[PDB]
Amino acid sequence: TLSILVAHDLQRVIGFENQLPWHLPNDLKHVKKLSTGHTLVMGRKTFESIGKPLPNRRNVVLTSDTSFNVEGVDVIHSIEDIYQLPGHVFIFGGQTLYEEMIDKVDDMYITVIEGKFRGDTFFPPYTFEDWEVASSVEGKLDEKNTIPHTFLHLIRK
Ligand SMILES: NC(=O)c1ccc[n+]([C@@H]2O[C@H](COP(=O)([O-])OP(=O)(O)OC[C@H]3O[C@@H](n4cnc5c(N)ncnc54)[C@H](OP(=O)(O)O)[C@@H]3O)[C@@H](O)[C@H]2O)c1
Repeated sequence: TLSILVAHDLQRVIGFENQLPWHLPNDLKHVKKLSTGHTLVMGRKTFESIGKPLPNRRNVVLTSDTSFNVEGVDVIHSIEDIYQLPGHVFIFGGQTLYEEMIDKVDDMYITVIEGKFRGDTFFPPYTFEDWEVASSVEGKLDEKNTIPHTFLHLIRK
């Protein structure tokens, strides 16, 4: 299975200055829950913002840099390499990867951040006439999770 994994705001912002525009612990837990034991594919900029591989899952970074060799990280140099990765593969950003993969994935795990943030990177436009809502679940708000958010699982119609 090939899945997009992303959080975007009401205007599809996903990033600002190579970081998430929001602080939302519960979404990071959501990402951790979904991707643990599986594979995360990320563009080079996204990986460098994280800085180290996320524990307990396969970390795959897409880059043109043939000198890239990071302990705990598997490198790939083309989109086509993604299709060789066994198991459940999550496309985990950034903008370039989402743009390259949105027409190819089976489904998408999208956290809609119900706010308007300043962004410099965006998730590409999509329509629900192409995607069925398999589930839609409101995130719980608390002390440390203060922005309304909704967990969507969308499956290509
Ligand atoms: N909101 C979310 O759920 C979420 C999740 C992850 C990331 N993000 C955000 O996304 C933003 C980064 O997005 P971005 O588009 O600027 O960068 P990116 O997608 O993370 O990285 C772009 C780089 O990926 C490599 N790449 C992409 N496609 C390639 C291809 N077909 N062949 C070879 N290399 C390829 C290239 O690396 P080289 O230049 O080294 O060749 C390219 O410069 C950050 O702000 C981050 O916070 C948001």
